[PDB]
Amino acid sequence: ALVDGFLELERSSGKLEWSAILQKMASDLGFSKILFGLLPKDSQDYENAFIVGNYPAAWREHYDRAGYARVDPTVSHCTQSVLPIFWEPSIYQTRKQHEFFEEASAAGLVYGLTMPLHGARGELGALSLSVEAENRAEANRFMESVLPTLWMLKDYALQSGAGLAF
Amino acid sequence: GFLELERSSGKLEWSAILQKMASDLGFSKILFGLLPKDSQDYENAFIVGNYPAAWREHYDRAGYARVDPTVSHCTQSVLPIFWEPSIYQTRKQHEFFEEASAAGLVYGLTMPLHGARGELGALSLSVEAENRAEANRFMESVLPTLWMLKDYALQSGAGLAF
Ligand SMILES: Cc1ccccc1C(=O)Oc1c(Br)cc(Br)cc1CNC(=O)c1ccccc1Cl
Ligand SMILES: Cc1ccccc1C(=O)Oc1c(Br)cc(Br)cc1CNC(=O)c1ccccc1Cl
Repeated sequence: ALVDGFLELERSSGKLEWSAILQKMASDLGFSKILFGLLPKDSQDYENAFIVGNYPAAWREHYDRAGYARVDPTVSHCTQSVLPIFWEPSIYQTRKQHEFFEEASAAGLVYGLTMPLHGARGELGALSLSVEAENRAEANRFMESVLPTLWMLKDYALQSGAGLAF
Repeated sequence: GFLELERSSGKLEWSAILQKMASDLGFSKILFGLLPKDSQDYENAFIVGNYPAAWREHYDRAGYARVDPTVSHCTQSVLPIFWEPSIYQTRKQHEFFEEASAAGLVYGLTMPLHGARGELGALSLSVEAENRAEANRFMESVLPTLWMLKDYALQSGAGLAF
């Protein structure tokens, strides 16, 4: 129930409740782990982004410490496009990106996609969602099956989330 | 049909592809409008589509971008705005609703466009129906597809425009 979810987000109070609702929307849809990240207009301060979700804490910590925002191919994608980027080995091209892939894989981030977020007031962000699957073909099958719902979800989360972050 | 949008060469072909996509989906007339980062020069926007020419000319001449409630909505939101009578609130907006309605833009919605490089825009789509309830039923039925379509149109259109 997408619209119901949105209304729940917009009747929530504080970051904890908002994050619980969003995570449950994603979980119900069939995704595993999620990260919603948002920066205000003109900011490139990734290490101080508004971050929501259930990525493993030690991974989030590692990412900040290693300055992976500068290497993560989804981040660079988000600066150039409003279209999703699917997590495939082909997006990891540089030597650093291969290292990144290995570390993200260890944290359970193998299959999934990232939806770039570009808000009405210049907010810049991402909604990333991982998928538990036995192979790429099955992960892609699931993602296709829910892509239209998720496409609406990312914009509802952006509109609501932007008000909470800022 | 985003690959068709990208395969295309020039505005004429792009416009024809987008219009067909909207028609095939069940919409009547469409407008894709786009401005570059920081611009509020609505009278010089990049505009694509099949809105009646006389209507587009009127909108520019009356400076309706100052009163159009979908324009204000786009500055504040990434979410659709359906063309409900309730959105036209001020005296000038009532007049706008009357004139737009005469142009065949009675039922429909506008999807705000916010590009990765700060582009600001709208994809507006009108629906022919016997009443608003019937139009609203149709729009809800194709909304997921449209929601994808607007982002594909934006990514491609931004390249074409700028
Ligand atoms: C805040 C922001 C703005 C614009 C674009 C991205 C972000 C953002 O939150 O980036 C981040 C930040 Br900070 C921290 C972390 Br942990 C993760 C991301 C986004 N990257 C991914 O979700 C991802 C995708 C594929 C494989 C591995 C990973 Cl880790
Ligand atoms: C360029 C732009 C940026 C941001 C938001 C909108 C635009 C844009 O193209 O606005 C315009 C411009 Br210029 C010209 C015209 Br003719 C129409 C619009 C958008 N408005 C509508 O489509 C509409 C909606 C409901 C009822 C009647 C109408 Cl006419």
